[PDB]
Amino acid sequence: QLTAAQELMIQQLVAAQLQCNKRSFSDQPKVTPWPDARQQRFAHFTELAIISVQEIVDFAKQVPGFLQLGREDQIALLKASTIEIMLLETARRYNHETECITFLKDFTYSKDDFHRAGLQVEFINPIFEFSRAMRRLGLDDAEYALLIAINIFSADRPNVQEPGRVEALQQPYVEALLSYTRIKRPQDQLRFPRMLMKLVSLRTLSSVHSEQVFALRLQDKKLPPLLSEIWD
Amino acid sequence: VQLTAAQELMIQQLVAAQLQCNKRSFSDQPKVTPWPLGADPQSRDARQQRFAHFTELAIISVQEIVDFAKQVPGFLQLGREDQIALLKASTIEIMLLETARRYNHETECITFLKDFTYSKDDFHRAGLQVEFINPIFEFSRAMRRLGLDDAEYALLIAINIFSADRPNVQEPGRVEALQQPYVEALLSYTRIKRPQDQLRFPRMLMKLVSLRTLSSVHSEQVFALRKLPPLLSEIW
Ligand SMILES: CC(C)(O)c1cn(-c2ccc(-c3cccc(S(C)(=O)=O)c3)cc2)c(C(C)(C)c2ccccc2Cl)n1
Ligand SMILES: CC(C)(O)c1cn(-c2ccc(-c3cccc(S(C)(=O)=O)c3)cc2)c(C(C)(C)c2ccccc2Cl)n1
Repeated sequence: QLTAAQELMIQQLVAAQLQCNKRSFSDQPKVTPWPDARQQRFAHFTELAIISVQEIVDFAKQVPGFLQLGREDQIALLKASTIEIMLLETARRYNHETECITFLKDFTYSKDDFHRAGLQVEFINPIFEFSRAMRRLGLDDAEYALLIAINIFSADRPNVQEPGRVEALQQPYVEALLSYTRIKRPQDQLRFPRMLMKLVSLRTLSSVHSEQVFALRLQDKKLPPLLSEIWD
Repeated sequence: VQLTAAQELMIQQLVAAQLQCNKRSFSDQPKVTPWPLGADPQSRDARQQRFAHFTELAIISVQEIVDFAKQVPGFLQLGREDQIALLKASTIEIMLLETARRYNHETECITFLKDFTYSKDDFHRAGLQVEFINPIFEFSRAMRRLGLDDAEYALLIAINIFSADRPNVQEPGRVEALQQPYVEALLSYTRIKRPQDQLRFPRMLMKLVSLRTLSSVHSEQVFALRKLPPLLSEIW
């Protein structure tokens, strides 16, 4: 059974996830409308990424223990995980019946909509493959929030000054996930390792993204200062 | 809490295959270019000999990796194209895992084959990069603190071979299916090895995560090359 201390920690994760998502709903009319059609779509996805960076920063701040790390390590952790949390979050917002992704909470996008924005098949295909594989695991809101916390507290990230402290903070989240999964599916048991293995997939996805970041140097419109920095 | 007969025989099979692979490679010990000793410490010929020797040790590793894989239950069940795709993508991760297994924390030296022993500086003196030499040593030190045995390494290697997400895999569903008995067997083995820990298993599995980043950084593209970011600092 789950420990009361573990439940508290999870309750805080789910509340922060719900608060940050809700905070971004009001941005729906503020984003450039979906239809040069290609450029407008590219600028639309760009604005959506900017908002996602905000939610991630805002959520991480609410993760128990994140605020006790040094300021330099906090930023270093957030720099390397932003792409991976965006991917994790994309998967949570993926519907396999319609085969579509819900951004904000009304805005629906299909595989072809990303292709029509000038994004390469080299990157869009793995995104949808990852979303489908995540869907089969049947994660709930708590399981994603836990997985995102584990991802944030990665000690091997570049420019991390106190990796021992980062690693020690990841421990309760892995523990809570182990406990949470054992109660939800007592007869599976392979489900928990299958979740952790998705963190391995995320490493490759981030690496594929860094190679696809090259294709963006070709189009005349440059990425906003924020996005251009986090990704290159 | 005891291993199943299917688990015990597989682990034995895996450790047996791991042994005969290393065994066969020791025959090549006098065949490879000798490690230069007594030369001028600034010698070009010596640095080129050191380099050609490490190149040869890597060539032996590859053949050993292929021989071991062919003996992993289910690997030969896959199509030849997936077998190649899986081995192309995992070779470097297996080399690194195998290096950590051969690392000694008392001497701080790595044993290639079973006689040759090299320190951090020995890799530097062969002109190997050091962007990559330091990460090799720190991965080896991290793996030592997990205190893995030969069974746990063979199991982690099998789990690594069967990754559905590798480039050019045509049947990822089957690859992912074949990974499961090795994940199961590792869970049971760690459960019996350290019944009070329970975190040792997820920590082990987590080393595949950092291992995936180590591999990407070794083969990173010149067009994809990557202080505090000012804009992200402003958002806090
Ligand atoms: C290169 C370019 C145009 O600037 C760009 C931006 N994005 C993008 C990145 C992240 C997101 C996103 C992820 C999670 C949630 C949200 S949201 C709108 O707060 O619900 C948006 C949306 C789009 C993306 C794509 C679509 C490729 C992407 C989607 C999912 C995850 C990562 C990336 Cl890079 N490309
Ligand atoms: C490209 C270059 C310069 O020829 C090269 C080769 N290697 C290398 C690769 C693999 C190995 C190796 C790993 C495990 C076992 C063995 S063995 C069969 O016991 O000699 C060799 C040794 C050296 C390496 C280094 C030393 C950097 C390396 C070490 C460990 C893992 C990978 C690599 Cl690339 N660089």
